[PDB]
Amino acid sequence: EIPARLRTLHNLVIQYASQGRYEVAVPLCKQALEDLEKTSGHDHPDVATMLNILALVYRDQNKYKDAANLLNDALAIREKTLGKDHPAVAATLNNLAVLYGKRGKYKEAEPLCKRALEIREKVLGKDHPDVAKQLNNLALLCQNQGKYEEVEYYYQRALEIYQTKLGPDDPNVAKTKNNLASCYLKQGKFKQAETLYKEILTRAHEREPTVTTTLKNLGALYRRQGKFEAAETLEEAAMRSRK
Repeated sequence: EIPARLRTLHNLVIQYASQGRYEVAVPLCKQALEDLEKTSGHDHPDVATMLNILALVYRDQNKYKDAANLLNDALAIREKTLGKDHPAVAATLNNLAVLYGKRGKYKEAEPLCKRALEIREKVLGKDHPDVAKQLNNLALLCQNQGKYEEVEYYYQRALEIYQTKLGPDDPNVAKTKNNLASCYLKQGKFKQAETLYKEILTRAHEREPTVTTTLKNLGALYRRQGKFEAAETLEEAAMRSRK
């Protein structure tokens, strides 16, 4: 959701940014923000959109503190002008959670992700696909913290929403299953992770989360378990499938 007066500005800036032309994109943002402030004040939903666009240009440049500052600046204009439960506040909370998250600041990124998830269940419902994507986001933040009980739950809940609203053959259903089989492996629930990898391997091969990748995961799972013969058969099958 981007207004009409900012549709073109957002496009061209995100094209200049994609091409590595920051020295052009950055002044465009700052000028459009200058013109917007002059014409509609600082606390306007359109100023927060340009601060959110500039925070993306700054993320590409690796100016992460400056992106965090502009995202915190936009989040404040949106809670003021739109409300603490608007789809636009979850969007900026997720950008901030992904920022902190990529920077190894999972403990700080987590409350923003939980808040962005709560707003999503208010506007979309507790069983919507976009809430399942947020539970895969939040399960990853908690995994990097070792909170596996919450991780296992967020992944299981995301997988129900995914196969009930999108069917058992969705590409997300395989990645959620892969992400869950990884936290099971991390804990040492080899039996549970093994069942998930065999489920991923079966659907991937009948269709064609790769088969060669899944054969590497199972060969790794079997080597860690102590099943030496069983691991060699899958590492030699993973090699024969790379070709």
